[PDB]
Amino acid sequence: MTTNYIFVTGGVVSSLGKGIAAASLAAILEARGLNVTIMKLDPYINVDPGTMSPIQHGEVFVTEDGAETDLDLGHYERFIRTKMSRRNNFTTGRIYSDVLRKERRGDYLGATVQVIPHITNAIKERVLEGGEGHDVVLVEIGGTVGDIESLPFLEAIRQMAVEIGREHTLFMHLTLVPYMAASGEVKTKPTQHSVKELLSIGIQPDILICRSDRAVPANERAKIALFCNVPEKAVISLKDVDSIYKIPGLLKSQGLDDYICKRFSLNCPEANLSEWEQVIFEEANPVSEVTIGMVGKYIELPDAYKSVIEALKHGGLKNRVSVNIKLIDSQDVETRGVEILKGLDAILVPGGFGYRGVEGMITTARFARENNIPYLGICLGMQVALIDYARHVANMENANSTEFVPDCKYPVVALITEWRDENGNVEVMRLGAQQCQLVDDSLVRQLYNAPTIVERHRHRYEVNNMLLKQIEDAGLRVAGRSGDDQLVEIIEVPNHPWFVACQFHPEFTSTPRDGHPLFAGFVKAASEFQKRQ
Amino acid sequence: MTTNYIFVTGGVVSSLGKGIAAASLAAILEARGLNVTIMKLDPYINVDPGTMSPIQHGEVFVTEDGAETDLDLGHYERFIRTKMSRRNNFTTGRIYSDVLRKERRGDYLGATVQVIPHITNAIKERVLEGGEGHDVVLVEIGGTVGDIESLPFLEAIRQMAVEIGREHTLFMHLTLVPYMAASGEVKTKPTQHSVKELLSIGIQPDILICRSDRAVPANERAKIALFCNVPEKAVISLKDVDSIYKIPGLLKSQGLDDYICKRFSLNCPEANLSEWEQVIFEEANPVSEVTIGMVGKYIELPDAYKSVIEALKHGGLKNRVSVNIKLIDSQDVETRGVEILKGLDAILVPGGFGYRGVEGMITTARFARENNIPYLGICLGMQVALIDYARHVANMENANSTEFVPDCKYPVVALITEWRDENGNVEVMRLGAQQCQLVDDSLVRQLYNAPTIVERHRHRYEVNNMLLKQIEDAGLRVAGRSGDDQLVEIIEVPNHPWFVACQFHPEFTSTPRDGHPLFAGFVKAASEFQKRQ
Amino acid sequence: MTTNYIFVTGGVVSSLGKGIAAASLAAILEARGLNVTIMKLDPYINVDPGTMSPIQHGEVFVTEDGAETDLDLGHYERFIRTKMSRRNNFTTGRIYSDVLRKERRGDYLGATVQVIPHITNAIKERVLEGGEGHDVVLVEIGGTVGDIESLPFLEAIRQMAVEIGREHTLFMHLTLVPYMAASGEVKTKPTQHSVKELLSIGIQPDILICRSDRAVPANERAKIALFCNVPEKAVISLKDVDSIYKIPGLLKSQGLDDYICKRFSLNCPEANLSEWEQVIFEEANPVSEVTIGMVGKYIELPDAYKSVIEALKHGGLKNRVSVNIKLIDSQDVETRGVEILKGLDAILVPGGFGYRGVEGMITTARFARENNIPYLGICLGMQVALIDYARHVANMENANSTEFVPDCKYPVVALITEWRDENGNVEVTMRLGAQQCQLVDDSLVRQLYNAPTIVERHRHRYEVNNMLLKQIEDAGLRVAGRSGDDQLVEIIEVPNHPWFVACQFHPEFTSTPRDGHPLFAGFVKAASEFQKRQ
Ligand SMILES: Nc1ccn([C@@H]2O[C@H](COP(=O)(O)OP(=O)(O)OP(=O)(O)O)[C@@H](O)C2(F)F)c(=O)n1
Ligand SMILES: Nc1ccn([C@@H]2O[C@H](COP(=O)(O)OP(=O)(O)OP(=O)(O)O)[C@@H](O)C2(F)F)c(=O)n1
Ligand SMILES: Nc1ccn([C@@H]2O[C@H](COP(=O)(O)OP(=O)(O)OP(=O)(O)O)[C@@H](O)C2(F)F)c(=O)n1
Ligand SMILES: [Mg+2]
Ligand SMILES: [Mg+2]
Ligand SMILES: [Mg+2]
Repeated sequence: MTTNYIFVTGGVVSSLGKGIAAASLAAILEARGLNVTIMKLDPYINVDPGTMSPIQHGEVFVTEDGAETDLDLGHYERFIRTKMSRRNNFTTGRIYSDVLRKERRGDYLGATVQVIPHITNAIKERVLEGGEGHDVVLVEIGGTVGDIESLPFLEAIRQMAVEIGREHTLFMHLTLVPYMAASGEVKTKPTQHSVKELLSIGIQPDILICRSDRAVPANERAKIALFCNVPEKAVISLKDVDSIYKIPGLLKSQGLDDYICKRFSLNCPEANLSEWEQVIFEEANPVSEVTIGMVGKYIELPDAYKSVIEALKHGGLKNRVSVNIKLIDSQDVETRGVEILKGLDAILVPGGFGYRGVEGMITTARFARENNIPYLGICLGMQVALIDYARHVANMENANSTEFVPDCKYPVVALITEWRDENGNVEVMRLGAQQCQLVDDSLVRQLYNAPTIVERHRHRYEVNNMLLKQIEDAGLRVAGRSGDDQLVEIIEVPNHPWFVACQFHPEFTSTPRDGHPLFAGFVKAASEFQKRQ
Repeated sequence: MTTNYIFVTGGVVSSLGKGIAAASLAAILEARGLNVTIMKLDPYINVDPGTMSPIQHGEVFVTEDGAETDLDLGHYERFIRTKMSRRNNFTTGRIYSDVLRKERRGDYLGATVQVIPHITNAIKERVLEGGEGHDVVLVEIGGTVGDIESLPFLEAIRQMAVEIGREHTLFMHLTLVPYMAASGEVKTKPTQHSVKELLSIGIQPDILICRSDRAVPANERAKIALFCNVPEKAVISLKDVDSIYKIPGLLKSQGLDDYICKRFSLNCPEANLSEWEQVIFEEANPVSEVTIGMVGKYIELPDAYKSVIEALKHGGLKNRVSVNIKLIDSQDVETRGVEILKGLDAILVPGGFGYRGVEGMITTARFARENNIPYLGICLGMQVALIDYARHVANMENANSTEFVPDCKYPVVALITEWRDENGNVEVMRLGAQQCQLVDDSLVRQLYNAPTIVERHRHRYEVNNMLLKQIEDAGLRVAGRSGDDQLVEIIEVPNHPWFVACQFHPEFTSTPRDGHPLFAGFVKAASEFQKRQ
Repeated sequence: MTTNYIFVTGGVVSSLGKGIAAASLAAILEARGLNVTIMKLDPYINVDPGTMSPIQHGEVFVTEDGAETDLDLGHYERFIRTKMSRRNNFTTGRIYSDVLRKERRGDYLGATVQVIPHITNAIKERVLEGGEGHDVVLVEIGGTVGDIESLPFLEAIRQMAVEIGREHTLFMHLTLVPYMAASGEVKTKPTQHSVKELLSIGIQPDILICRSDRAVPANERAKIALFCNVPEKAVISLKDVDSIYKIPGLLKSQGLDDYICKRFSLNCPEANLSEWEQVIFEEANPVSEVTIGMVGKYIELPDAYKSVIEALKHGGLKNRVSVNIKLIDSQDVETRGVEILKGLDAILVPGGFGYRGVEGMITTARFARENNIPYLGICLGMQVALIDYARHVANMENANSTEFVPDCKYPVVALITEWRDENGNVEVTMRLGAQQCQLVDDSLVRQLYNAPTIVERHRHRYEVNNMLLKQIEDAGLRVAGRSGDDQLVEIIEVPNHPWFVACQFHPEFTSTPRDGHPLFAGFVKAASEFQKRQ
């Protein structure tokens, strides 16, 4: 059982949806009983996206093992059931960091360390490390063919195709076929030049995925097959769609999975996309509609809350409710007031870092609590919720977090080493999955329908346990704790229809096929609030 | 006084002599009164050539400040009088090491670190750092145009030409014009394709240097000018020569310096190459001939002793003696004996590391001392000389160095921390220039004609001062000491015509125009030994 | 059985010997019992090489059917026994002329005639026309990969591989591996960049022939295989050799024919190169050595007399004589005299056109006739021999050809429509291809060919004037061969001479190293006997 590889590249432009196209193809192959995995090769010099800002890169996806990776891995876990780890995403800076250390350590034996073979061997070893043990491995190459930054990746996979052999490797190249309003037709010329650019590096593509705002006609697909040494049946058309859940069905109708199984000599049953057909039906037929407002600080780039937005979509699928997400700036709450919070069936405050716009998130958690509006807080959303309750119900004046105000009197949120009290008395970066214990007779104990749950963390500041008892007596309820130190994970307000706030990131485990219990109840409570108007 | 830059690249093949061509052009510009400097941009991932083996890379040149650089800087210091430093040579691994540390330290403010502009800006800053403050700066780009490894360098200098402006930048491209025995003509086709490859990166060359085993005719130079958008007067012919000292004269006769001074708007006097005309005359008319044998361990690549071989050439220029250097393997001395040492007018043992073939170097230093054959030892050549005298004259049985035999009874050579004696009693990496004090009435005090001298070091193991007094009483003389610890630098044997051994590397300060006092006397004593046969 | 194609291309430079390497590969395949053929695709705009000077691309080779073609076809016939014709060589101008003709008629039906597919289809139709009907077809693509002129050829052959399939197509690419004296090694970088350029057009080479002044080591051949997606066994080395007849043996030892037969699924026996080993054995074991001087007007480019030079070397094989050919300028005879013709064991005067340097050839034909030096004239070499015997023996002063002096008194050589007398009386044109010639019984050429009629190839316009011929016959000149209905003179001889033969046709176009030629064999033998008497 030799492991087969499918290398995915992109040409013409960069906004082609390589990750979505790879995840959709992997969903078809997994629907035929195959063991499939996906990996992402990023060309930036950052060692990992942990040091990158959400305003420029997007959200930082977190795997089970605790790796900060590109958000494309969120697409992978939402299309296939194979768990992603650190081996599924590495960058150019990671490769050079490995080679530089081995060179200073003297592991190359005084040899001249060069791009070929030293840099290329480092790339090929990581692809084989995260690929071996599967039937089909999809390797997404970041960047656009023809740029400097992707050449080490492209030269490395070319060498793999030669040693592994053409009988177990495929090159899938995505191109742009733009439509011109002048001639009223789509143009295949950018595709012709891109394939020539990919050939000038030594790679002959085997499958061409044509991206366009409309279906690519057979006459244009025949011309592309003529100039690119590709059979016509291997030229697939992928139009712009309103729902990425339809893409697996669109690729199967053109026989993309059949051409792959034939090349790799795989005899597997027909792809059963019945789960995806169900998701398309649920999305296309909502019975209600709600308006949930997301109050954050990174709203200038909606990709900063990628998994959060997709988690609200999955909440509406399980409840047959059309969720209309409204991005509202938390700084405008400080400027204009809670007037930009009226007319919302629910309110969600996602995570973040930095004091900019936090006082607006505290005011937003207050408006949702005084007016019985459903509220869901994630990471920073739990901090501003705990602040509001301590500052306004527990009467802890100017309660804040040490991240924002280091020398505050009431540090309800602080590092484990920074824990103190209102007088100064003391006691004698969490990443990845961690088990959590739920409190009985709580709102989250009913939803999760289980005693212990597992979620993924990405935070530094915890809830101050030396100030928790004074808030609990003020009416606040604790629903989740974890670890030997019994750190607060989930908080609730029982005198409220729906008010749950958690420290972990539940949006990293939400899928369209299986949903998520927390977002299902949050959207369900949002529609019930809309009914009572 | 804006600083002008001349970027030097190479095409077709890599063995073109880019460094020699750049050094020769810099010698012409310096002959017109201009302040010129040269820098080398290497495309390998090694942070510095310090961790590279001489068998693969060549000799490791050492500058005054103590930097381990490429051997091309040896060509630079032997053509111009501007001192080289760390700022005159950096590698791709150096650039990525800088960017990776700033990214982990958070100096990019959460931005996406990319090849452009982050990697290119790091390159442009080092070129400006080592270039500003001069009239003309020659930047040699390692590698061949069209390869992956040189693209960051080529994209970086393209951006400099745009900002600095074409009025102060030039691109000089070296190509190969091979001769075919079939058609009896030279072929310009590789040059035509190379310029197209250089244009596909965004660089339009301004001067073309045509390398060939013979002069490039005017008809071929006119065809190259036609297909490359270059004026015919800017197409220079550089044939294969028997002496690189003629290359400045060959470039001046074609007006290469005039075209550069006109572009940069420099009004300087005519190049006075009278010193180079003298060196060519001295080399072309030797009055005697000697056969000096160099006994080492890296002789399988003669470039491992690049500066040593060139230092013997400079010794013959000052004495009008034709030096015929013979590379002999020190391991063959251990196998076949001193029979491969007969018929030598002199013997030289250069530096090195490792126990392989050292016992042959000890036997060679013994054969040159018992037969009154002139001997010169550098670094390791002084260690094996001190061993022979201690092992055979001072009767220190099995005397060796701790690098080779760590637990020997007589460690005449050891680290400063490893110093001991024959019983085990103790007391209560040097790089760059260091002042040395010479002993009066010594052979080196006469040659250097000065009390204190400055030479460059590259070694770890020193002479054991606790075992030096027992060797001095055996007749051995100490000629040089340095530092507060008074480390042994130069040793001599007075009952010998010529027997000098030093710890520093004198070959790094030898030039064809000014020679070197140590190699001048060594070759002079080699001819006197030839007369007495 | 399906016809297989082997496309041959060149990179880095142009002087790689693509024709010699293709012909040598075809000789191996023919030695295995395969029906093989070759064809040359020239990228110049000339419709046919007939309108080209010999000091430009070389000699103008002539086939049996009368087609003026590139000289590479001369290498083909000297290596394989398959006869070449017009459909074995065409140019870019030939393609555009055909497409422009169909477009002016209207055969494209008001369509936009474009490089693709109209020009590319015209190329593919001609390759299939001269290719279909054989087992293996070698298509040599002229020019260097990466230039503009060869791009229509490379795109057309790329489309053929897709339609035919890779089970019957192979791409063989020749590159240059130069040796650097500065590093003492050969360089594979020009090959790497050339393959990338061939890939950017859409062609992935299958075999790489490495040309160098020495054998390419295995480490370099392994590095080339690494960067070019080519298996290491398909990287062949082809050093510079002193004798081109050794090349078939060199390609066989590296298993080039075995790799080709495996790809095309051909079951044929092992090649037998005994006929080539015999030629090498004859060439490396001479018993005598002679010096034959060739006096012409195109000596500045030795390839202008390519087939003549090779014909003299074939004559030396049949006689075990090492021939030293000395090229002499006919103009230097006009200025410096016949002083530069001393020390020659024989004199050969090839063909040509133009009055420039003809008077030096007439003087040379006189030198070899008076001093009894073996002489052989071809086309123009017969004109200057006929002029010499009429101007200096038959006493017809200022006798010349109308090509040179149109209004002369004795036009011994003129067009058939120009035939006249010394008084002006008349009687009551490009010859190309093979034509039968009848020989005279008691003649020297009759015993050499040992047959009454022969077949040789012509390329000339001016004929021997029959109206002034009988006056030269009575002067002592012998006519050895005539042809056609008009009894045009083909071969002439001088009896009072050891070996003096001149012919109108080009016998060098039928000479081969394995079979020789009867006329050149006797000429070299006569040169050996002259050297013995001195
Ligand atoms: N490698 C190539 C490819 C094409 N063409 C020339 O391209 C010309 C057609 O140009 P168009 O109509 O603008 O491009 P298209 O191919 O039709 O693809 P689309 O229209 O979807 O962008 C032919 O005359 C040609 F001649 F075919 C060329 O010269 N060289
Ligand atoms: N960009 C180009 C350049 C040239 N050529 C074509 O190249 C052809 C000449 O090819 P050669 O003689 O082998 O190369 P050379 O130019 O003479 O240089 P050298 O001989 O020193 O290598 C022209 O017909 C051409 F037509 F000029 C081309 O098609 N496209
Ligand atoms: N596609 C490529 C190929 C090579 N190189 C880089 O080319 C560099 C080696 O340079 P060289 O020695 O001059 O070329 P050679 O391959 O050895 O072939 P020859 O020497 O026979 O001409 C590597 O560091 C490299 F890194 F391998 C590159 O950057 N991109
Ligand atoms: Mg079109
Ligand atoms: Mg040419
Ligand atoms: Mg090399």
